[PDB]
Amino acid sequence: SMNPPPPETSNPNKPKRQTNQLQYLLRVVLKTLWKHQFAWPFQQPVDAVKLNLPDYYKIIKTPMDMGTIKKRLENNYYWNAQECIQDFNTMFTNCYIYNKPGDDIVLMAEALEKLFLQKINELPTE
Ligand SMILES: Cc1[nH]c(-c2csc(N=C(N)N)n2)c2c1C(=O)CC(C)(C)C2
Repeated sequence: SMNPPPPETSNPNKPKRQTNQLQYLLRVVLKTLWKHQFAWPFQQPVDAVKLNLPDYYKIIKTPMDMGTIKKRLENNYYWNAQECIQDFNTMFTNCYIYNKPGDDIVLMAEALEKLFLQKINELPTE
């Protein structure tokens, strides 16, 4: 089996910005989720080879993970906060699509998503 190329974290002809909201997404949102006890399945792209999940990238066609998000934020890849919020939501949705209610990985995603929502609720005005 083979893994796909990971999502890009740099693209020189994509216009970039730093906004106060994107700074909050790195310094508050990403940092809070990244340090959580349940972060570790989400800190890098799913390695379908090592996990023996040959169907993962047959089912998940828009993969996303916090390692990618972290690099995108550190590289100022985004134009706006909504792009980054969408990446987080894609990561969570992929987990719920591939897995089953009650699976450990789903409980982990749910805990991280609760914290994500608590922090996003306090996103500063631009
Ligand atoms: C988002 C995600 N991550 C991992 C995983 C397993 S082992 C490991 N190791 C790291 N160092 N991240 N990550 C998985 C997953 C799934 O949705 C499906 C699954 C639970 C079968 C396996």
